Amino acid sequence: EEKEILWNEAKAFIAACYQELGKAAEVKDRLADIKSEIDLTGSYVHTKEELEHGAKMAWRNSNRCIGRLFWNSLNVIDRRDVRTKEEVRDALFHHIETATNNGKIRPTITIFPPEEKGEKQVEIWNHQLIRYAGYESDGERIGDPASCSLTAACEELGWRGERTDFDLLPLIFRMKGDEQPVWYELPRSLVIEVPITHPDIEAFSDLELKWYGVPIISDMKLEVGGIHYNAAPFNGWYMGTEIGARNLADEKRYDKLKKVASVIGIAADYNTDLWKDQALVELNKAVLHSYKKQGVSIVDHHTAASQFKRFEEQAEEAGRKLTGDWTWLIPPISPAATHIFHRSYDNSIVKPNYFYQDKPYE
Amino acid sequence: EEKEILWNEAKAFIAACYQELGKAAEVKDRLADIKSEIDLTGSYVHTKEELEHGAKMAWRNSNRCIGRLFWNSLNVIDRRDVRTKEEVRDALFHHIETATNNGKIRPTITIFPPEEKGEKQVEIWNHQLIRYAGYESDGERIGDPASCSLTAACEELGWRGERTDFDLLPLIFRMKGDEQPVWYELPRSLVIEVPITHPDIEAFSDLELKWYGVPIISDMKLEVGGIHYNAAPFNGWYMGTEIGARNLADEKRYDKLKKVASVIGIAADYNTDLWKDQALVELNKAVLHSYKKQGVSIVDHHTAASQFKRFEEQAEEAGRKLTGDWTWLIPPISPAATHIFHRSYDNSIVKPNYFYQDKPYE
Ligand code: HEM
Ligand code: HEM
Ligand SMILES: Cc1cc(N)nc(COC[C@H]2C[C@H](OCc3cc(C)cc(N)n3)CN2)c1
Ligand SMILES: Cc1cc(N)nc(COC[C@H]2C[C@H](OCc3cc(C)cc(N)n3)CN2)c1
Ligand SMILES: C[C@H](O)[C@H](O)[C@H]1CNc2nc(N)[nH]c(=O)c2N1
Ligand SMILES: C[C@H](O)[C@H](O)[C@H]1CNc2nc(N)[nH]c(=O)c2N1
Ligand SMILES: [Cl-]
Ligand SMILES: [Cl-]
Repeated sequence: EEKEILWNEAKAFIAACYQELGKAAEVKDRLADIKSEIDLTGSYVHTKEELEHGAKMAWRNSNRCIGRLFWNSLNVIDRRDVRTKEEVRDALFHHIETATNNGKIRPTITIFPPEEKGEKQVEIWNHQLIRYAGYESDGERIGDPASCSLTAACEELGWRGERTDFDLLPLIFRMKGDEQPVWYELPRSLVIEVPITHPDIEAFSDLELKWYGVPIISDMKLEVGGIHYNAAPFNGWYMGTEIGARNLADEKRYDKLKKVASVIGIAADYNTDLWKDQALVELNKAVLHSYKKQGVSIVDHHTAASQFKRFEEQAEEAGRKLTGDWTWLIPPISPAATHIFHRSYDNSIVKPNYFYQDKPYE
Repeated sequence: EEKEILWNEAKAFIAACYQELGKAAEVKDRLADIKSEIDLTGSYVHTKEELEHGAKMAWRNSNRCIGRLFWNSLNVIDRRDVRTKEEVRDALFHHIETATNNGKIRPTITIFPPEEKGEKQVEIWNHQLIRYAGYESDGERIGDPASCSLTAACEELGWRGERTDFDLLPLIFRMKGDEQPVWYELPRSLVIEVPITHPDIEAFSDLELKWYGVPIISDMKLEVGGIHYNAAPFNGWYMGTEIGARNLADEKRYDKLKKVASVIGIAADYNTDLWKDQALVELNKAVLHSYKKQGVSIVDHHTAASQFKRFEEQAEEAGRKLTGDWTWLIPPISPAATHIFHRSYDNSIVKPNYFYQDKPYE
């Protein structure tokens, strides 16, 4: 069954991929080559070109992503050659540096060797390559609660955080053949952070908020033509609301709205005053202003939705069905001010695509 | 087939209804009575009690409604006795007066005779009993664009609006046996309106915005045990965002955000300034403040979502499955500040319920 699922996915992917690359004539022999290779080895190896275009198709098919307009300019780094943990570590350091690009963020994915018998070659433990630790003992919360279980897993392995609200977690990953993962402290010189200030309200700096420049998702599996690349971290630049309306605002995250309300000089006592909505807007203005001021790439939700409209139009003119998850595409502030809110989207899953996978801790 | 669909829906409704009313023992004979009545007459008549509880169940099952906590206190007016257009008109006038209740709004439904062969007895043309006219000729828009087709239909029948941005449309409905509907001007003494002012910003009154107090939906069919009440207008009180984030804000409605931005003293030039979001928040604060000041019932989206949480909890403790449409339940401003955003809902349709129907114009 496994080999048959593989062969079928291979067939579908090579046809579509080569059609898109104007290489439709080469499909026949490539398929024959693949079929033999699966018969002999139980799997098949992608060409550099197939892998790069597959990663791009995968982004293009990501129903929950509003930023898909730029799918075709994904920078794809092929690291199927890595065999040692030092090479894995160095590749992750490199991804951070080249994606950050002194603040002019390059959307990038680094692809590591794929699973074999469902057997991972490299198993990355981080949810994002750069993320803040979280702690909770005796009712006092420190840092990012979303990171508590990973943080506890790191500390069990001998890492220790300074217990600020913004401890950078170490890179942590396991190699095939090792029972324990290894971890490495992130060099601070590699990580850009932005302090949050407000364009008009001087007191906003009193909150001492900051966030990291580059979200680099490292817990999803890239699937391309039946090959499962479980370790393939990828990044874009942030949309402001991700930081302002969620990471810093959610009660189960940094929960900053009451403190924001206070520094902007409004009461946080009456639902009818819409103080949460107002705090949310000023916090989100501050996030966008701060990233721009530091020259770190970011996009606001209005501009992002306009870009996505163009993605829709581009899909139609290429004759490709559009897929999307309306529940994720609408921004969490003023959703009805975007065109997304007022239409519907087909939530069908199309491959290549990125998929969630189980984490080893948890 | 029709009689069989009817009988099946009757069976399901009477069982559930009587179970809820502690009258489970009476189900057997009531059903037998109904079965005979369908055999003879092709239909059946609800008791006062069945009709009232059915209307309430229908509200309870309305997946898109965040206000369902108060389902059991719906005020049900039984007007199955009406036969003349004067009686219809007077019943609609009465609904407006009693639902308005000098601003302390009573959630109310008036139920008119139901369809027979799919043949309506009373066909109401209004989408809401109280709504503003809309005009467009030579690129200048006046009033509410959502009302353009109905407005043109009224004027074709000899009504003429003053062409302010807030002309009250007349009541317009057709009786079985008449080819043309009739219309009646709304007595202004019956219609409460609220001028929109802002709690802090004096200049807000310069926009000369207002809205009507009571939304009374009159274009949906109430279905109860296979009986189709096509004419059964119902109302609640507004949630502020309906007025502030949609009716007054949507580009295809009153489109007021640029004017709001200007009176609140912010530029409307850069997406990154989040001027639309900020204008939306101040406009929504003004709407809530204005209704409260005038003593007209209204609810903000935070309070409304808290009430809905209780509706969920009440459903679970009664052993009733909960249904909902997440896409309508989240408010259009700060949705992620409500619990609704962070859970999912089963969108199954359960009857009794309210359903959209085709309009005669359009
Ligand atoms: C270039 C800038 C980018 C922006 C502004 C952007 C924006 C977003 C946003 C706002 C979300 C919703 C996230 C959430 O609410 O947690 C999202 C989800 C997603 N994006 Fe993008 N994105 C970008 C680039 C990329 C790239 C390069 C990829 C992959 C190659 C990608 C794949 C995805 C995926 C898979 C999700 C869903 C994640 C999940 O299920 O948790 N995006 N994106
Ligand atoms: C008492 C105060 C009430 C509040 C605050 C309230 C709130 C709302 C809101 C915000 C919506 C979404 C509307 C939209 O976006 O256009 C809605 C939809 C709805 N409500 Fe309620 N509601 C209330 C009372 C009622 C009552 C009394 C009924 C019926 C007996 C009802 C039945 C519905 C229905 C059927 C919809 C869906 C309408 C559609 O599909 O267009 N509601 N409600
Ligand atoms: C590449 C990228 C760019 C950008 N601007 N933003 C993102 C946001 O992705 C962040 C990730 C973190 C949470 O993951 C939650 C999650 C959990 C589970 C179990 C499944 C799933 N699909 N997603 C939500 N999306 C990713
Ligand atoms: C009873 C009630 C109370 C309250 N606070 N708000 C409401 C809002 O209902 C207003 C109505 C007007 C639009 O109707 C649109 C519509 C169109 C169509 C074709 C189907 C459908 N279900 N709904 C959206 N909901 C109703
Ligand atoms: C159907 C389409 O997604 C459309 O934008 C919906 C979305 N959610 C909504 N939610 C509410 N409350 N009211 C609406 O009119 C809509 N419109
Ligand atoms: C799944 C559940 O509805 C949950 O609240 C979703 C809704 N929409 C979302 N949209 C985005 N962009 N990000 C999220 O994490 C979520 N969470
Ligand atoms: Cl994030
Ligand atoms: Cl309305």
